[PDB]
Amino acid sequence: MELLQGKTFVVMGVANQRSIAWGIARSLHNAGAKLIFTYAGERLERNVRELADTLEGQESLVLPCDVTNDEELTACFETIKQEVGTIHGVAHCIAFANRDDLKGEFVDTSRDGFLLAQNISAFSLTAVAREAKKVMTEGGNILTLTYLGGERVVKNYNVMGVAKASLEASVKYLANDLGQHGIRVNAISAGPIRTLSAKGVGDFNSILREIEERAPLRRTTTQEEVGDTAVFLFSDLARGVTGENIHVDSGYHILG
Amino acid sequence: MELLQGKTFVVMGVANQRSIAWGIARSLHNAGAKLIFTYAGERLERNVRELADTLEGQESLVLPCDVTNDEELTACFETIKQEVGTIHGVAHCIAFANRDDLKGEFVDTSRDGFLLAQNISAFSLTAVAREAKKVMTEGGNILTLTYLGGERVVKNYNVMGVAKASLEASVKYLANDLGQHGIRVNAISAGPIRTLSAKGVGDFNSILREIEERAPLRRTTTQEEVGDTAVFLFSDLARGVTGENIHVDSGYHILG
Amino acid sequence: MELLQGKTFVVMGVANQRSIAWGIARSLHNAGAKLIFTYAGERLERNVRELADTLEGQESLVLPCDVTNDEELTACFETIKQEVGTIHGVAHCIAFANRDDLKGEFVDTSRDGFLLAQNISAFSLTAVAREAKKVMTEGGNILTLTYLGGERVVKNYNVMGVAKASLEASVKYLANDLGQHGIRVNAISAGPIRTLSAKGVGDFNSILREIEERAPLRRTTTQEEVGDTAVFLFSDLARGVTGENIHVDSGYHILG
Amino acid sequence: MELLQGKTFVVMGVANQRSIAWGIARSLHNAGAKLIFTYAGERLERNVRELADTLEGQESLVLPCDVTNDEELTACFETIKQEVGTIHGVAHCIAFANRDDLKGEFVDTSRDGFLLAQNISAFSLTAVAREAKKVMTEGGNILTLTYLGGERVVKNYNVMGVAKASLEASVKYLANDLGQHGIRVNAISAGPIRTLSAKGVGDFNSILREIEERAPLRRTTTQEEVGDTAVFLFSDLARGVTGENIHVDSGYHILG
Ligand SMILES: NC(=O)c1ccc[n+]([C@@H]2O[C@H](COP(=O)([O-])OP(=O)(O)OC[C@H]3O[C@@H](n4cnc5c(N)ncnc54)[C@H](O)[C@@H]3O)[C@@H](O)[C@H]2O)c1
Ligand SMILES: NC(=O)c1ccc[n+]([C@@H]2O[C@H](COP(=O)([O-])OP(=O)(O)OC[C@H]3O[C@@H](n4cnc5c(N)ncnc54)[C@H](O)[C@@H]3O)[C@@H](O)[C@H]2O)c1
Ligand SMILES: NC(=O)c1ccc[n+]([C@@H]2O[C@H](COP(=O)([O-])OP(=O)(O)OC[C@H]3O[C@@H](n4cnc5c(N)ncnc54)[C@H](O)[C@@H]3O)[C@@H](O)[C@H]2O)c1
Ligand SMILES: NC(=O)c1ccc[n+]([C@@H]2O[C@H](COP(=O)([O-])OP(=O)(O)OC[C@H]3O[C@@H](n4cnc5c(N)ncnc54)[C@H](O)[C@@H]3O)[C@@H](O)[C@H]2O)c1
Ligand SMILES: Oc1cc(Cl)ccc1Oc1ccc(Cl)cc1Cl
Ligand SMILES: Oc1cc(Cl)ccc1Oc1ccc(Cl)cc1Cl
Ligand SMILES: Oc1cc(Cl)ccc1Oc1ccc(Cl)cc1Cl
Ligand SMILES: Oc1cc(Cl)ccc1Oc1ccc(Cl)cc1Cl
Repeated sequence: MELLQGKTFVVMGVANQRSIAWGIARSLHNAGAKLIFTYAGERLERNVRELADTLEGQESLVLPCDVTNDEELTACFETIKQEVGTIHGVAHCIAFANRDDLKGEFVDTSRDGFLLAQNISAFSLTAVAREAKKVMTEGGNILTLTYLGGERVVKNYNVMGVAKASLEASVKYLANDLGQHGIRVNAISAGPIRTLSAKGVGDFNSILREIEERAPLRRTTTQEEVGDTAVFLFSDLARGVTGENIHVDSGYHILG
Repeated sequence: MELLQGKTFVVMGVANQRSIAWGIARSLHNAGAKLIFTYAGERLERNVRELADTLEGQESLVLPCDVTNDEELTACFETIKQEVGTIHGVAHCIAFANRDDLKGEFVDTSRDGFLLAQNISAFSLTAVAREAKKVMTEGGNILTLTYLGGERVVKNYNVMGVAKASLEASVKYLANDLGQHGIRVNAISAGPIRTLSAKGVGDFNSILREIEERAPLRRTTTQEEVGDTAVFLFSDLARGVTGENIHVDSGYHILG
Repeated sequence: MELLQGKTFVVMGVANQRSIAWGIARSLHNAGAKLIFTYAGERLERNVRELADTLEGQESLVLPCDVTNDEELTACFETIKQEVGTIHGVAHCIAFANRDDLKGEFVDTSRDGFLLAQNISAFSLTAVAREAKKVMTEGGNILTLTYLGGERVVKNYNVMGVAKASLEASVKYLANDLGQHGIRVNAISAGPIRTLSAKGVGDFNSILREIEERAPLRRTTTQEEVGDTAVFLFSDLARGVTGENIHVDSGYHILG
Repeated sequence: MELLQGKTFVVMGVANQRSIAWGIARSLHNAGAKLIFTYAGERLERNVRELADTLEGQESLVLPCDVTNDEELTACFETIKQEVGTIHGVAHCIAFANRDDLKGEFVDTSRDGFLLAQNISAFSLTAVAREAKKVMTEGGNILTLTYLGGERVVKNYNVMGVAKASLEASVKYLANDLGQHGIRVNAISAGPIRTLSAKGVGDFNSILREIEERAPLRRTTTQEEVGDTAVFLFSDLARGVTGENIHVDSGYHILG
């Protein structure tokens, strides 16, 4: 509860209280971290500011950052650098795909939808790392969130599965790049969690019940389980760990 | 010598006599197949045509097909359908990334370069499969070519490594989609081979020397070794094999 | 039907007409190979000789070979050397574990049952390779059979899953050893097939139904599909392929 | 710091203060854990008793446990049960192979050397878990240590690589078994560290220099980096993590 004392992290991707990013924010806060939040656009600004305010302590900086927009991304981290001076990591909790691509067969994925999913769900990690690198003057960790669907075929995940494969490969190439600067890059592969974006995946309740039935720990995962693993990865306990993908999924990933 | 007797395959991605696609074409021809060739633009028409000419026992069908162009892709396979009625598979031997992206550090990859590499090197397999599906009425195999860099970090591969991870995930999701229609989808992961596109990968002679020194078979791969593995995957011998990635790389992939 | 003309292979592990080894033998024969058969003990001798006699041509050499017995393993391959002088490959189709260890929880596996499974199902590949190397003076391929349960957790497989992990790792270390001598080592990972040994695995009809319902090709594998992939791996077509594990499982391995 | 307050762990495999198990013991101690130690035989008893003394005083429970000896192993955990009643985890840091089997080509591995390596380095995890299960009534975590050589071919590791493949598969099958009882099972894959047993692996200085040059973090790993990841896996922070293999190896595992 003082593992992250004296450290500041940027948390990207809070949309509401069910967001995995908000679970991460709570765990980081509870471990003593100061937090900077970024939100996608005006629609979500008050949700994020209100949640940030429920944390006790100094008021958290809350900034707009649409990761499809290089100008805004650059400006966002320039502001951060000037206002706080040093950060020790970034939690990248961002993905998007068109729902029409998610519903159809994968072979019917639109070109524009494929590239949009790649842009937001995979390339944005690299765009973010490029700007974050400048502010992580003492090193630290960059974290992203992935899903089993990026490693193997899971139903109704389709275009997002292929985007997560890009993301997981990006984690490795970024780790190899940034390690010499003392920056680690890792992923958490979370099991299914009911979030705002989970509605894009078909019959989510069958999926949850399947986890309960078959996963080794016989229960579904929580935002807090993901956040507590994020606490480890952002801490000095994980200083030897980079380019890794830790499954926080009740062991489901081992099943064949 | 007769494994592919009576079957016709579309080979995409011949550019010159060193192209892996040309090794695949020659092997398929040696196993009794008839071949159709597509070429990327006007600058390649004559060369692809000259090579296609040297296949005895058949006349040439050689068509323009820019896989970024949906109207042309659709028209190309409609022409194929009208000319031969049924094909039994497609060899997708196509990739591209900007030189400046391949030379820099991965973290400095441009957004447009990333999406361009994804479009041409990964999404195009899906775009091709969607059209090929219409002409593969007796089932068959769709093959693509990948590289170890899509699985693990290899030097000077960067944005292409991430595009190959995307391509390999696509192979799996497409296999899952098309299998019910009797269409298999597989990759060959080739070891380094001196081709036109190898010029964009830096220090290639030393990469080859590394294979020679360290690979289990103590030698570099050839276009013909890849071609002969394609013969298998396109044949009835591989009718139980789909969603697979066969390394044709002198064993190098097993090394830690 | 001439891929393997002029070549001689030792097929180990035929027990009856449903044995995967017998699928492999029929495919290799149809491809022009001469064959040598080994059998586990006196109880199987009749079956194996009867099956071998159904092959057109000169009656195949048939020899006892308990792979737990180093004296007999050595004598067997010395007899092979005196009878045919040179062989071009070996199909290792051998496994065993106590049926109590397959039933109970894996954590209740007995020490002697664990070591017995390792001895027969994993180490025997290496013991066989060491003798085969003496007779494979022109190079060739050594093949073994594995199962998805060596990679991920499959129900009831337990101690055999751990032995297959050991087997798959042995394939890689042997490939690295023997490649410099022109010897390739590969595995086929077969999907579930009703054989004599499949009686040891619980609810087998249920397993086959799941494959039929969920596998990309919507059907279960056959001994012939495995045999035809073995033809590839034993042929010159696969001369660039070593340390590989080819799944012949209707694509099931890709599912998450 | 208080992550493990009020919890007791069994540390197996301390030989001297360079032992990875000793790095683990120190980290657990610093996180507030109470520790029980086991030693292999009388040759190492003094080392282990004295090191245990520095952390726990002369109170400490220090017990003989040759993991090849089922009587002694059972007696060990029976003593733990009636001395402390409940434990919350076990660190299994035990491996052995004959030095001859580590130098010769893998194909020359002796049968009894192979089974010996499997017995001590892989089956012991299962035999330990079967006893630990009885005293882990509040749940917890079982940890083992593995090496990249269990996944891919690393030079001069041979029979131990195959034993680590078995160990890693055992982690998965054990996790699937014990999860329903609230017990997690995980591995740490450590990078090369100069320990007592590292002498078994040839030209170790060369291996270390390789890591320093090429690993993403450009430095070799330490016992403390491993211990601190162990603290995470034994803590409530990792309650969603089971059947996982975390590489603590400066990122080296991502490289191809
Ligand atoms: N929910 C699950 O079961 C699950 C499982 C595994 C991984 N994940 C991953 O976790 C991450 C967070 O998703 P979630 O489930 O918490 O849902 P969510 O809807 O709460 O979070 C998605 C976030 O992405 C943001 N985003 C989308 N487009 C953006 C853009 N252009 N610029 C900036 N931000 C943008 C949204 O504003 C939102 O905050 C995603 O990467 C998701 O794929 C989720
Ligand atoms: N050369 C190697 O060492 C190696 C190793 C592994 C994989 N590969 C892969 O093999 C495949 C073939 O590459 P190669 O080495 O034979 O090189 P190459 O340059 O001969 O072939 C690449 C082909 O892609 C085509 N292409 C590019 N953009 C296209 C577009 N818009 N539409 C249609 N075609 C387009 C080019 O015209 C060319 O024919 C690629 O996927 C490559 O990544 C190559
Ligand atoms: N049947 C399947 O669905 C399936 C799937 C994947 C892999 N496999 C593997 O295929 C291989 C062949 O099994 P199968 O299904 O054909 O069954 P099977 O019972 O027909 O063959 C197993 C063979 O192993 C032999 N064997 C056992 N102990 C031996 C010893 N001490 N010395 C020599 N030979 C010995 C038996 O005599 C028999 O010939 C095994 O490795 C098995 O694990 C089977
Ligand atoms: N040193 C490294 O670079 C490295 C890297 C990755 C993994 N590992 C693994 O870490 C673990 C600890 O090894 P280490 O490097 O600390 O060396 P070490 O020599 O300090 O520890 C190995 C321990 O195994 C014990 N052991 C051997 N046979 C035993 C038996 N019959 N019963 C009980 N205990 C027995 C020894 O007594 C010793 O305490 C091993 O599993 C090793 O394979 C080591
Ligand atoms: O990756 C996810 C995986 C699961 Cl099981 C549930 C939700 C996920 O998150 C998303 C899914 C689809 C879209 Cl459009 C956007 C996001 Cl954030
Ligand atoms: O994938 C490849 C791998 C290697 Cl080792 C060599 C060449 C390869 O092929 C390409 C590399 C870069 C670009 Cl721009 C396009 C292609 Cl086709
Ligand atoms: O590996 C196998 C996998 C499957 Cl699905 C079915 C049978 C298999 O083969 C065996 C299973 C158990 C034992 Cl005792 C011995 C063998 Cl040969
Ligand atoms: O697994 C290891 C990996 C490395 Cl790089 C170094 C030492 C290791 O540990 C061992 C190696 C050989 C033997 Cl005989 C026993 C053990 Cl404990």
